[PDB]
This record gives sequence, C-alpha cells and structure tokens, in this order.
Amino acid sequence: PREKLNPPTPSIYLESKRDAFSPVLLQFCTDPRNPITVIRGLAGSLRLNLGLFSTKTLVEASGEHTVEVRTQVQQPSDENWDLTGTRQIWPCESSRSHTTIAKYAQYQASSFQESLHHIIKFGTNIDLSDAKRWKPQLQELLKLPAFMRVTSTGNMLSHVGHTILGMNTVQLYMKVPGSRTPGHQENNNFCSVNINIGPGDCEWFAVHEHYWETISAFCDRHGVDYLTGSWWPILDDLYASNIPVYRFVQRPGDLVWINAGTVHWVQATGWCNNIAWNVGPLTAYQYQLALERYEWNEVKNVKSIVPMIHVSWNVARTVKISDPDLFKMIKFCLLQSMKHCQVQRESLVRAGKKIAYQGRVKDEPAYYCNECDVEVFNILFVTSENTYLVHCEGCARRRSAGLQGVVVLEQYRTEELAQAYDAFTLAP
Ligand SMILES: O=C(O)CCNc1cc(N2CCc3ccccc3CC2)nc(-c2ccccn2)n1
Ligand SMILES: [Co+2]
Ligand SMILES: [Zn+2]
Repeated sequence: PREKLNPPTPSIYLESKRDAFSPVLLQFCTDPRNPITVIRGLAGSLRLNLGLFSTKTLVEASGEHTVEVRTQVQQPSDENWDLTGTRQIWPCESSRSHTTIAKYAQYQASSFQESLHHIIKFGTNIDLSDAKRWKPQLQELLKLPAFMRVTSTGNMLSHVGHTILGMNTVQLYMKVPGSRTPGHQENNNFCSVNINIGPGDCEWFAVHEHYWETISAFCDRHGVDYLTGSWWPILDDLYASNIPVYRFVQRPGDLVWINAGTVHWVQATGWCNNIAWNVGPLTAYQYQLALERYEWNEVKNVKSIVPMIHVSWNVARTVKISDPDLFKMIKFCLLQSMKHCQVQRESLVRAGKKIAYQGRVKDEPAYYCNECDVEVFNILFVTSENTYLVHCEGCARRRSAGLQGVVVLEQYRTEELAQAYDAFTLAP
C-alpha cells in the first residue's frame, strides 16, 4: 500500500536538557524498528554552539584545510538522469578534486548571495581529527548524551585504541543546493550521528537494513558496485519491489541518528554544513551486523575499516558485558580467533619457520594485508620493501619465493589470548 511504502519518520522533540539525557532516547534511537531517527531541537535543548561549525568560523580556524570536492550535475532529489536526459539511472558519477575551506567558503557564500548552476561542487570529507586545531568545536560535542559522543565507554570505536579516520573522528561536509550524498551503508554497519549546522535544509532518504541485498541486486543489474560504487536509487524501482522508503527533512540543529546498517542517501536542499561520525553501541544487534559485514567484505575483497577482531579483544579485556546474546557472540569470535592463530603457528612450526615475538606498543594500529586488505591479527607476515609491509598468510605463501625473506611476527602469545579470554565472563 501507499501507506506502508511511505512510513512516517521516527522523530523525537527534546523540550529540555533532561529529556536529552533520558534512557528512553537511547532505546528509541537503537530500536531495530527505527532504522533512522531525527531529533528535532537537539542543538537548542543542549545549548550547542553550532556557530563554531559555521563556514565563517571554520575559515578563521583553518582556512587552508583540505576539502575533497565532488563535482556534480544539480538535479532534483527524486531524479538521476542518463546523459540523454530521457530516463532515470542508478549510477551517480562525480569528479574528484581538491581545494581549501577558504576557497570552498567563497564559492558557498557567493552562490548564496547570487541566488538573492547546472554544475555544482560539494565540499566533502573535511577532517576535524586534529584536537588542537579544532579544540572548541570538538569540546562542544561533549555536551551530547554519552551514547552519541565521539568517545564513550559504550562505543566500540572507543575500544579500537587508535584513530579510525571519519569513524571515531569527526568529518565535516560543506554544501550548496543539490550537493548529493550517494546511497550506502556505513563501514561495518556502524551507526552514524549527523548534525545539520545549516543555514539550510537537507533531505534524507532511508531503507531498513533488512532490504540491503535487494538494493545490492539493483546495483548489480544497473552496472555499479554496491559496496564501493556511487549510486542513487530510482524510487519507483524500490516501490515496485515493495521496499518502504523513509523520507524527511533535516533542519538546522537537527540530529539524525542512522541506526545499524540503514541504507541512506542525502541531498542538500539549501546551503548548509553537516558534521558526522560513527558510533558502535555495545549491543548484540550492532555487533552481529558489524561481524556479518566484516565477513561479507572479506568475500568481496573490500577493506573493513573497523578491525573487528582487534576490537573484539580490546572490548573483552576491559568491558563488562551483561547481555547473554552479545556475550555469546564476542566469546565465539574470540575462540575462533585463538583457533585461527593456533593453526597458523602449527603450520609454521611444521615448515621449520621461526616466529619472533614482537609484542604491542601504545597507540599501535591494527594491521591489514598489503595485497587483499584483510585484517591481519596477531600473526604478521612481514617483508622489507625502513619500510615494512604486512601480509596475511595466504598472500605471503603466494609470493614467488613463498616465505623466503618473510619474517613472521607474533604480537600476542597463546597465553596472553587465553588469559584475556578466560577473564572475559558474563557480568551480573
Ligand atoms: O551528506 C551528509 O551529511 C553525510 C555524508 N556521508 C558520507 C559522505 C561520503 N562521501 C562524500 C559524498 C560523496 C559524493 C559523491 C561521490 C562519493 C561520495 C562518497 C564520500 N562518504 C560517506 C561514507 C563513506 C564510506 C563509509 C561510510 N560513509 N558518508
Ligand atoms: Co556515510
Ligand atoms: Zn592478503
């Protein structure tokens, strides 16, 4: 029906700072039945100074900061045309270039005044990770309830132990009308927090995680990579497949919570800035979706930007988990991980290959394979290309000389993992 295919937007209006900090808010935002939530009056209720994220303030703060520009043809939010302008298509291609905040600002400001073109420029992926450079901005985001913050005990990304750019650091987007964010799910299905600084609106579209394989099938049919390509759903295709589509406007000061694995796309209707980062709540729902996308990525040779094995061990070492469903999932992941390390050690020892203990140091990143981008946990196959390259076991073995010239390192002895694992118990 027309009613079921156009579901109402899950919405919250905070009348007070107290309601912002209610446990009811966290349960509403993370409810699997709410794929996306818009929190009206969030900035006002928390007295957030969003002026700190105004274009004028940003220019003064770091005018020469790099902006990744996406050049796009301006089109209505429910349209994406082929080159002839006669039919709708899924692929939504852009050109990628670079400029500065100061220069993008002048373009943003000048277009805004002139309104008082066919081709537009979208200022993307602006990196607000530098804690000194963006101190007042980042400090302002400490006013949010804990579950929404960049860093918190209940956020899996706060147990990584190092920076994951754009996930546990804030990204800024500077927009003019028509600036288009193509359809996607977040890295490893992690939740996202997005605030419109404004002065104008953003239009949002979203589909429940449940339907993602159908959207992936459309992408394949229309010649674009679902996981890594740039695409814009044809709404009529979605409706013809009985897929409900959420549609709403995000006004200045409104916070959008993108729940785990929600497929979403966005278009600026006015001139505005957006800020965003990811959160991974420590729930069975989020953890399951994170691990299944982790496994699917490996099938499809796509890098998992969240190193889920590394993360699961860190969580197990420090966090008390009381939910039996989530505990079981983490416990299983850890046991599989120990077994996988063990198989590698045994085959290395059978081959007569030496393993050196390397250990871990503070702030050390998690490693990925240079050839296939898979997470490489604990047992590292290392080659000298000063410059060292890490490989997974398969790719190391595949080298023309096999393991000749490859040094194998171990970052955690069996006993280290066994002791961490044994201490990880279900909390009362
Ligand atoms: O419009 C907004 O306020 C939110 C923008 N969100 C974006 C924006 C964004 N990009 C800027 C938008 C854009 C425009 C045109 C082509 C490609 C892209 C992708 C990079 N990428 C991502 C992304 C990437 C990987 C995993 C998860 N998310 N998210
Ligand atoms: Co995104
Ligand atoms: Zn590999």
